[PDB]
Amino acid sequence: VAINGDGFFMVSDDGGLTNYLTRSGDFKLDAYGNFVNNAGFVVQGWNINWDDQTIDSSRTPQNIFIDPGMHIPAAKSTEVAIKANLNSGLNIGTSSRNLYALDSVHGWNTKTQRAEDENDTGTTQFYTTSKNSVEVTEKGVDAGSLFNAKGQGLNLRDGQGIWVSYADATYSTNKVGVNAFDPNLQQNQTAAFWGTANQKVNLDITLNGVRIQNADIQSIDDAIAYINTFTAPTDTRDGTGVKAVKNKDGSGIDFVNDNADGTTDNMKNINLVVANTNTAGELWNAVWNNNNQTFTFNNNGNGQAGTPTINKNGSSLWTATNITFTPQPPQAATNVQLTGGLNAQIITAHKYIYSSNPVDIGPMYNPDGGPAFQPGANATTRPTEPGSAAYWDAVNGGLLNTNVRTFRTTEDLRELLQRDARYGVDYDGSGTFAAADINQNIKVVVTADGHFAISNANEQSTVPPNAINGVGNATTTDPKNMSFNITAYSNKQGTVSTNDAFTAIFKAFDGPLVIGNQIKESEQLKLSAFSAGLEIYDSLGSKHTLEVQFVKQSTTQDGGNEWQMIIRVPEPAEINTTGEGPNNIIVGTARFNNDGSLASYTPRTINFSPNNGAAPNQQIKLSFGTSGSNDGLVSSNSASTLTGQATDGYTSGNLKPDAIRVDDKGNILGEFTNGKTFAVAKIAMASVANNSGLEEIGGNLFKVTANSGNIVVGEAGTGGRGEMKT
Repeated sequence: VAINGDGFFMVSDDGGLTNYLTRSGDFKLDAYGNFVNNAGFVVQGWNINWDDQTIDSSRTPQNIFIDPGMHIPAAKSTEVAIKANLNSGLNIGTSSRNLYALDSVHGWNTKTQRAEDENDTGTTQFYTTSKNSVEVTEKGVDAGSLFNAKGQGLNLRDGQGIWVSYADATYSTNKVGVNAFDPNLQQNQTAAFWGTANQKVNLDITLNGVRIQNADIQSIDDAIAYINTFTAPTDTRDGTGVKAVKNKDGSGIDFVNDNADGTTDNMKNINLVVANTNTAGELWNAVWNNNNQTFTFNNNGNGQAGTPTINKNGSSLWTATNITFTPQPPQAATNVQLTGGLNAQIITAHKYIYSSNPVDIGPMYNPDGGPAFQPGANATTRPTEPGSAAYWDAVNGGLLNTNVRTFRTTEDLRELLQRDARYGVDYDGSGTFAAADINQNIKVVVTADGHFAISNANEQSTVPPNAINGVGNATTTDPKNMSFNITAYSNKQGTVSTNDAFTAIFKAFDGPLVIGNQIKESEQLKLSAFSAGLEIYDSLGSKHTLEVQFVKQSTTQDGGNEWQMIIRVPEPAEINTTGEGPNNIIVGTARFNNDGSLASYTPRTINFSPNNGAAPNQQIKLSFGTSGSNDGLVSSNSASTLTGQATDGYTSGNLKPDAIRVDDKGNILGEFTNGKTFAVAKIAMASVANNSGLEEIGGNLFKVTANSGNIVVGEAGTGGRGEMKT
């Protein structure tokens, strides 16, 4: 019942030629395929050409013919398109995936036993799980693109970072073991003197940049107590983070920094410098008067038994490494001389600072695997092989410093944490690096569940020959317990902001990790991810689903972002038969501009081989948008979501007769069993110059005259016409 108030006169015909006109629209399909009216007149229009599925309205109008039992063969996909958003912002909810797992060996896949760069975006490695799952592994990710378990962006910025303490910083003064002065020992003494009730000593030291001075020290407990006023900061004065306690005989001090307090350099580790004008706890000559029962004190001496000359020799009793009495103990000493310096720096904590710029932490020999250690010509010569040279540097003290550790990716940070736990901590508080400080079985990895994980297996290790300077044979090194303290990084000027979200990730490391089977893990790390299943059809019209996943790898502040695009097909189908990597998996990229528009994506086409009977090498075009536009893939600050997908392929199908209808454009719409809807025919609409000059012949039929003018045939919706209802 196709009617038209607007626009005039359908054409109608019986046999060839001889057309007629009617505004009556009571139309149906017969059992023989002809579109007719009740009078059996076949409506005139244009038929679809199935060879190109086009309707040519330019051709001469003829009988509209629609085979009722018409079968349309399946058509294979030549193109698939997607409309979707990839969240570029800081809230991704559950549209995420875990951080990729990482080896304990930098630049090396331990399972394949090959050299692979974890930070290279050109390299992508898969592994097969126990549940027969093919996952990406061994991939370092820009730390700027990290999320927590909640889907909240850590929003890490260049210059931000954290402190990681691996153990407590400790130092004991007076390691030379000179006894403390004893007022109850009624004889001359040359000892460590901390003052009496009647004699004061001068405390003069610099501790973590803070000068600690007191000339009113009358006991070691006074010194300890005064020093500990500097442990915590005041609103006007820095703290040291260093607590002091007197040793067993009260001859010296035991310092400890757990590095759990503060966010600045001055609150971490122990850097002690003693002034040469310090007298507190130094060497004094105590002379006894038997008559008066009193003591007198001097710290200079005269070069005579009981009052020997005291030569500090540019050192302090606190920090000296050697002490020498002259003459030898069989005779009373007339001179005592110290050897060493005035400072001691104990390092157990390091700062890890993020850089959005490229970072190469470099290769280093690792017993865990990879390249072998390659020594130089001798045990006193640095290696030329890069990883070996860096290993040489490490085991000779090259990491025991306060240098900034710069990282960009998760692999960078992982390996840096591992290297510092192994060679960057003064475990015995000596102020120097030795093989005793080597904790080489510490391993830092990232699990498949996205956690940083640290192990401390109770196993000895080996340092190869010619690695430690002057040591030409192998060295067995022992494991050490570790105690973690994690804080945010800042400066005293307050010009670097702290990142609580990022710091909280690694504060999960906090606590002791004793040698054994225990494992310290970080909080879970996530990535912005979005997956979609794109439907296609093979030559036989079977439906296949392209598994497409986008994971954001990096972002720039006003330069857009970049995603890894992974396409999977279930076996035995193939999309990567001739390329490297698995044959059912394609690895590509999708890059976006700062406005969220598509910049580029690759690949643009795939070569599909279903291997189910259908034809192979089915080239399928990927239509994910054009560069610079928002028509396909976009990455903007809103939830990752699929708007729609489409393909030009379809399975085989048949025409359902009773589902026929007509649009306002005169198109006869045929619905099929395959879900497709085609315009199988377009109804011709024709008008005349005059409408008042026409004759009623049949039932609402009109024939042309000389008064009407000849018939001009056109298409509804063009000119000033159109059709209605169904």
